[PDB]
Amino acid sequence: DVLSVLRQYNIQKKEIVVKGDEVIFGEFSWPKNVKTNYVVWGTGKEGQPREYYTLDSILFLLNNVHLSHPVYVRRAATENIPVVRRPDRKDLLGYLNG
Repeated sequence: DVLSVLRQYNIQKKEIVVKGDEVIFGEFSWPKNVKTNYVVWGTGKEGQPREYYTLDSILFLLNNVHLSHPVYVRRAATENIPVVRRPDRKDLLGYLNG
């Protein structure tokens, strides 16, 4: 699963290459909008479909982790990238950083 690959690359600081709409991990590649297996907070409940974070959304959080979460939310809105919702933030960053 691509989120486990992203964890591995992030923890060992191995280069991740973004090229147009593609993300390259070593000699492997995924579309940037590939769905991870991480269900978005609030979805999959009250009869509404599960939705999953895209790889792009997670990379954008990682690249902007220095911001306070509210300012990051504004940056995601401005860049038209889905936000990682606050209830998912600590767990996702914990998983990605080990």
